[PDB]
Amino acid sequence: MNIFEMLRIDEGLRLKIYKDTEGYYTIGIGHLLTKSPSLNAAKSELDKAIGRNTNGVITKDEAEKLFNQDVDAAVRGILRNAKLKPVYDSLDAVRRAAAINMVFQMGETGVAGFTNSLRMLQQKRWDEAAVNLAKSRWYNQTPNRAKRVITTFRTGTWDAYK
Repeated sequence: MNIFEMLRIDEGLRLKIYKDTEGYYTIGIGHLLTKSPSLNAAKSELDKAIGRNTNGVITKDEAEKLFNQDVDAAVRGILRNAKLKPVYDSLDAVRRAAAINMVFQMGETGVAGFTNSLRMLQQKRWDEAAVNLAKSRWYNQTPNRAKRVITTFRTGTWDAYK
């Protein structure tokens, strides 16, 4: 297991424009195109991201390319974030993947407002962190995915991913 494999399980792979769990136009491996309700706007964002006129359809290679960029972006965002960086740095490699997972899904502003969970994570109070993390819109809207990510923070193992 690793962050790529973990997010591939959580996000799936779809080669045509689809709506994510929040109803937002998405493609590939959880690559959010736009929060706009306009499919044409989404198609424009897609073409811009890929560098050609796609008409809402991409290849697996193209999907994996955006995915690599997105994982890269999520990590680089964490390291540029003054609230996230020290917590991330304090973590082991398995829990670091759980942190990337969260940022990938909800964006770094979203995650940085988990102030109390973040503190508990840095103090390595794993059971307490886990309980706090579940007290969230995140958990209620995507409980199965959240439970997997939380188990990863709680245990520092990949048990929730097999």
